[PDB]
Amino acid sequence: PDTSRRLTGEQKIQLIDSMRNKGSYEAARERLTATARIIADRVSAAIPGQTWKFDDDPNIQQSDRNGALCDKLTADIARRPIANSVMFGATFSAEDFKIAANIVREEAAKYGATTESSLFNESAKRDYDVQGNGYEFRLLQIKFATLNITGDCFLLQKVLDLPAGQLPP
Amino acid sequence: PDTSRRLTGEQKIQLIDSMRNKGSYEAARERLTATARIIADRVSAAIPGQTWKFDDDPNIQQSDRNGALCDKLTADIARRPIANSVMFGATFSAEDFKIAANIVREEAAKYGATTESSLFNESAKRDYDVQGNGYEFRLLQIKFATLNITGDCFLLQKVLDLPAGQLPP
Repeated sequence: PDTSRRLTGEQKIQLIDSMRNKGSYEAARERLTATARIIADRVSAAIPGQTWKFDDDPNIQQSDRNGALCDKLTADIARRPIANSVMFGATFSAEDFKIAANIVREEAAKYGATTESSLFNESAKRDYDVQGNGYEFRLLQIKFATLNITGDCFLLQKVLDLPAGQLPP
Repeated sequence: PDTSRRLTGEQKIQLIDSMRNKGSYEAARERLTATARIIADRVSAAIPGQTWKFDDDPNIQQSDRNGALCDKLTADIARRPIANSVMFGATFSAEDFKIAANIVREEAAKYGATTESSLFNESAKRDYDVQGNGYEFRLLQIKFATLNITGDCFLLQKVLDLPAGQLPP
């Protein structure tokens, strides 16, 4: 290997070690699911007759459980948590949607997610997405309304159990 | 960007900065060409009637001048120097080849290149290659004999002139 290859190898280890302080993907997924509950509860309490549940579909559950890929680490090392998907009982009107979106905004900001967008906002479809700090919170309604959250990248607890300064096998 | 992407971006800068201490590709290429001269001179002095020159072909000269790619950095940032190619006047017998190869070995070791190999060694073709520490020294003879040397990866002087801790544009 030349020097650039040797150093990049050292840097794989350093990258992992620098992420140890963040805690595990497993803890993050738990906490993000709690945050989804908080948002859904506040949304339901702000909006007359709105209800919610965690999606009970067994393959949605497995998919959320598995998480999403990190940008620069493989799935055996680190993953981005996906909070258990939230399904709302009723669709939102335009006014109620703005209320719910404000609640999502308030909670997302606590995670450093403050960059806002909407692919559309009408009877046909309503979308509110806010990202930042590697998090993404999305309230999307086409035929029915959902809340989803994906977190930043976290090392799996099995990597955290590896001594620091070592390449994971 | 997620955390892995943010950190990998930081690490590009760190990689470059950690290579500053090595000096420039331009200096390394000069020094490696001097080493090729040293080897060629010692070879010619050990072997009766052997002569050498730097290859005078203008496109060989340009190719050597341009160098080789580093493993993990682009050619606008760092390159591996290639010493001006050496062409020997006469071909080597088997005995003279072992003598010349021993001289290459002695000089290569000063650069940390000590891992030896030969793709063949006969009237038809004689090859002696020694590598290590990102260097490669090769004495190859098919129809005529050459000496080539490629060095480890070095930052271009233009990158060394950039203040440390900054991404090259």
